[PDB]
Amino acid sequence: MNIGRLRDRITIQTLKQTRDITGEILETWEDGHTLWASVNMVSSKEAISSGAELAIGTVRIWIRYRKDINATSRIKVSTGPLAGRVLNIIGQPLPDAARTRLEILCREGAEK
Repeated sequence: MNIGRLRDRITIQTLKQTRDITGEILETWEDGHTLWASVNMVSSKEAISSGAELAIGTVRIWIRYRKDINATSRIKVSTGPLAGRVLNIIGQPLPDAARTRLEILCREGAEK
């Protein structure tokens, strides 16, 4: 029984790139749908496993199967262990092989 069921919530930040009446690209994050998630950070296990593609501190995010999530989206934790933190999606949102869920991988978007 996969114990990584939905306990928390995540917010899908889709990137609204709206052009201007003279023509600049106004890149803004259209804060979107807040769905059922389980937001669990990695151990050294899957970091060491992935070598240097993933890192120690990578945020894993387990949701039901949603092919709408993109790598250019950002994930803000509406509630959970990182309640208030906005993580950014690294690599690509990898769909579960049996299509029962979606493995969203992220890291803390430390902008300091």
